[PDB]
Amino acid sequence: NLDIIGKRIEKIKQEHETSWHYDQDHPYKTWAYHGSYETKQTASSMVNGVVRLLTKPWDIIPMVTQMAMTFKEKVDTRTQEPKEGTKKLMKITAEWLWKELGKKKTPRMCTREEFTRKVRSNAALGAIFNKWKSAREAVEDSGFWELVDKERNLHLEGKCETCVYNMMSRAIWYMWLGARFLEFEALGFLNEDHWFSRENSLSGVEGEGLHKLGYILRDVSKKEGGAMYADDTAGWDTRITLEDLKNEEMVTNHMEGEHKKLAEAIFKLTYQNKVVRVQRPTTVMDIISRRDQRGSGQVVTYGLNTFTNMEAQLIRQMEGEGVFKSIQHLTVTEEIAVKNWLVRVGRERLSRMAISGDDCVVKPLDDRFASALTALNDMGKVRKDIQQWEPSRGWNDWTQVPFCSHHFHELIMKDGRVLVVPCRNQDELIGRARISQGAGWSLRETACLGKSYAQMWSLMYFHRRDLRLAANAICSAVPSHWVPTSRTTATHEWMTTEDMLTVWNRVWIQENPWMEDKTPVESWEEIPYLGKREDQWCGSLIGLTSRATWAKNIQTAINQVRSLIGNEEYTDYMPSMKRFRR
Ligand SMILES: [Zn+2]
Ligand SMILES: [Zn+2]
Repeated sequence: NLDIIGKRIEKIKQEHETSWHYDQDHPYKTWAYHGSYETKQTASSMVNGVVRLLTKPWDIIPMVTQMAMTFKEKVDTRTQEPKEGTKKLMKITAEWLWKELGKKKTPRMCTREEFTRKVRSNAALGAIFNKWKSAREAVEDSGFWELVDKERNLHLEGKCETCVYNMMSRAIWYMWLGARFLEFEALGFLNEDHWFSRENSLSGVEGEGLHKLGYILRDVSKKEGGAMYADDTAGWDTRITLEDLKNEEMVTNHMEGEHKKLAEAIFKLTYQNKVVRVQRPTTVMDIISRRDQRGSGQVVTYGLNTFTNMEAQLIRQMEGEGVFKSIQHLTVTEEIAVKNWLVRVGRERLSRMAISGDDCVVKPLDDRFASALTALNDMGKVRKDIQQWEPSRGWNDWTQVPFCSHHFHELIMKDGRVLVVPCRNQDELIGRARISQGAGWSLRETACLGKSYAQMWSLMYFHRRDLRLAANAICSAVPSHWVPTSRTTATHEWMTTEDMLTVWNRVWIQENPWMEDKTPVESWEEIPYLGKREDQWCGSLIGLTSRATWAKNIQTAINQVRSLIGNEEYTDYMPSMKRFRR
């Protein structure tokens, strides 16, 4: 308690000693509340004008246009501690899982040099701006690294001063850039060294890319077993128990020297005890604390979510196979049985899953899994939009399963070769490309973001008639040599000035392990579309009058955007499609 958090709290109180007070009408029940001080301040969504001018039919589609307008009453909730039988299953499974992930990997510290390179190439690290302006600036100063050096030696002493969360179905907890360095130094290896790649973790998909997820779901479908289950959890981050945080900390058992101590300190001082500043309009700054729930950097959060999800789903599979009978207490021979299951079939049962953070697909041995709910509910991983004791509804067709906000189609090329392609409702794809994050964007920067969306559509969504046409239009409207950009950077093969047909061939043919015949595709016309009815089912405007006018008059929209940007070198990509090829 206050021995671990006091120092952080005391230090803040003293920077606002002119403002402190224990407000008696604080809303917190489940958070520990400490005090309050004086502040005043808030980045809403802006429209990308290049993308919107080239998608005019969508100006009248509420699903597109509403996306651009506009539970912190779930962050204030508590989870009960699991039963003793549940706690035993989780500790045995976690122990075994860290050993498996470790067999072919070596834990290691990430470097100033690696972190400095991350900020300089614009990753979304989720830090606060104060003493320096940007993230770039503070990285190029030595005073910073003294603050870092100071906090670091405090961590080795088992103490914390400056590692505080700032709060803001999402809630991003920004930390100061220094606190993010020390997290990245201790636990960056999980992401940097691909601990959750498919090859290493068997259930994981870290770094696989959207062009491989469909093929991975089809490979899971090839296994003998029951339906495919894809239950979402209601607010996963809010349901992470202190027992979860302690089984995650067992990765430190594979570490040594300084690393082991630095990683134990992140787990002990920042994760298993947390200090958070919240704004309350009633504008005060509330200093609250608690022990449980997820608050890490977004990237370490991904890896630990994947780990704990993999653990939860193996246990649900154990329950369906009848490996154990009660969660109240594990007998001694029930333990031996669980350990024996893990050693005997654990790796085969991991290969039956696809897991991305809080998101999962499981093809269990059979449909007993559907009603195996006691361990899952008792671990606090309660399923979204279904009654707590109602059996899961599984999918019988891999092409209908949802995963990472997508579904996957089987698409046969004119030469008989088989693509497995990602897809989602086209309104969602167009509404997102029409949004820019943050203010102060030049026309040039707005255009380069449009071009990033266009190249992603050509690579991932080429099979949607409206997106191949809009992607060609945007790339015709933006100067040919201008480089695609993004402010919060899966694998991103569309982020290049290389020719998109050359990239398409590399991604879908050359480097695609499910394609035996490596014959290159010579033109965009060899590359197929979904059937027209399927394209409509997934939101195409093909067949509407608005869409026909747009398509027919596309050169006029392209010319409007070229005139705004000015006298630059442009390419006409529209003749890459049959209907504009004269
Ligand atoms: Zn600290
Ligand atoms: Zn679709």
